[PDB]
Amino acid sequence: HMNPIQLDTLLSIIDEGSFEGASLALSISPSAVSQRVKALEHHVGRVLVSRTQPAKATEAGEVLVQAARKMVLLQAETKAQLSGRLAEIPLTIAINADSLSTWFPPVFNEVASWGGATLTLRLEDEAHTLSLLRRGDVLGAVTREANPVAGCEVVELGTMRHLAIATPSLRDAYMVDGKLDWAAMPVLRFGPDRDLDGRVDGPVGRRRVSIVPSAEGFGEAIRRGLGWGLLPETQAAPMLKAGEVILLDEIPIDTPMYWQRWRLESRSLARLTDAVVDAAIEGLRP
Amino acid sequence: HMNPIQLDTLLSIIDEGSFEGASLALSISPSAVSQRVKALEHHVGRVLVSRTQPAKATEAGEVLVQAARKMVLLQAETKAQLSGRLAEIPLTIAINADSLSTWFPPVFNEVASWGGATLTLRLEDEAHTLSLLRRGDVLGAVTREANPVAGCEVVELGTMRHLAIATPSLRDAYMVDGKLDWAAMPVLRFGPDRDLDGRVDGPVGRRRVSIVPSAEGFGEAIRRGLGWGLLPETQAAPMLKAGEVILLDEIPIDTPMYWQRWRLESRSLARLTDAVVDAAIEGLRP
Repeated sequence: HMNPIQLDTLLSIIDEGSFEGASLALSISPSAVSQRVKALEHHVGRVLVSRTQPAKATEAGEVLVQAARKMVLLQAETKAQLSGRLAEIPLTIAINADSLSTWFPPVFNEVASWGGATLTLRLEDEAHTLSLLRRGDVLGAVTREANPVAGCEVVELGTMRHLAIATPSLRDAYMVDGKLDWAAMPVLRFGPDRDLDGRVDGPVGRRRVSIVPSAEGFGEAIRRGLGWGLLPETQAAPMLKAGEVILLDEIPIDTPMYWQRWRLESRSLARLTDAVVDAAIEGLRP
Repeated sequence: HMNPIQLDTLLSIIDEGSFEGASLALSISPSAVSQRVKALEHHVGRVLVSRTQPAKATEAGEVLVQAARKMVLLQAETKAQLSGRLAEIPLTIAINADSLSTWFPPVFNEVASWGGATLTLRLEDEAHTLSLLRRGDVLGAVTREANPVAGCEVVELGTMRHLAIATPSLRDAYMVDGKLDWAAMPVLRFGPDRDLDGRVDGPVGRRRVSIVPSAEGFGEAIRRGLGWGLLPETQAAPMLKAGEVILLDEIPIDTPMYWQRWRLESRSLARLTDAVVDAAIEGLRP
């Protein structure tokens, strides 16, 4: 079995940033910190934390750290139950901009109605999102990844549909001899050539790109002719209804979405999951 | 936090039905059971279990029992998660290009024969190699450094010998009055003036340098006359045997080599070390 005192020490090293920080935080000698790490590492057979500052968990160490933060969540829920007061637990979530700007906001209502829980939303790309989940820096995440990261369970939420849209004037500007010049048409991007697959055959030259790093500004730039773009049908629907933009393409792009959460008998985590799933049921496709 | 040992004792009392049942189940005295319960109760401020039989949890005690069963499930799942992640995680080594291109590859055979083990090799100069070891970013390292870095143990692997070689034509091209113009002779380098020490006396002029950042391409450039260079005798032996290059110099340069690994009771690391030592025995000089 794994010594829970030693797990606490590893977590303290990480939370405090160094071995000395864990020493001061835990009121134990530096030798005790070192001895506890040595023992835990010898139990696992791997180095668990970097000897630099700020202290970082290794790949093997991330497992234990994630586990330690799970135990912290159980302890808080337990203390809250005995206490006779609403839990007041901070929930940290990784989410993508497209989910946050379309179907997710109804979750805010649900969380608000609880005791005094708080949300910390992190907007992350796919790779960092999974890393946050792995090391325990978030307890849940909305993601395109279907395979569960270690320590987590996965739930399918439904499918997000993107439409290829542009203003009629912009499309007409890049019509050439009755054929649309996809490569030459300025395009919108959320940040710094897959999007032309099956739209252009030969090699694609350089492309004109505008970058607008917010879901709503991204939609506004498309809406206003700065470029075409792939926009979630939820965002695009009103512009299409208003005739502000048109479909460049009858072929939608569908992206399955998943909710990944710590595997833990957590009543907060169960509750948050229900809220997210219910929102995705109401706002995503089968 | 609540002492998890005490939570186990409370859980055992309920699961076993009496204080004496928890005693035998836990291999502790009835006094030890009582001490833990009383301690847990005063930490909480509530009576947790009846001292009658069968033991019944109070309202607060039902909470801690529920929590204890949650923590038991987490502990078992964590142990299973770590075990599976360790299998997936590659052992990380820092090595220099000269070892990787000569005596090291036989290590691959040994690792391949294990379960489904993986290696991550990092090609590093001497300085970054030792820092990677120090900080825990690699578990082992091939190094010229003989003194053990903190957290690691050292083993001598043997000696690497370098030869100064060139094509016959290149040497003859820079023979003048029977004396070789070392400074004027183009040289090969692995990347961006020690190498002429004991070959030229006074201050050295400019030098003609080609850079080829691969061990094998480095050898090819020498083999093909682009410049002379210091080449591991392992690599140079075939070219010398074929008469493609010659020795510019009977003075070899010998560099003792060492294997440094983190001190950990790991059978994985022990196996890797043995494989490395054995490969070094076959491809380095005593």
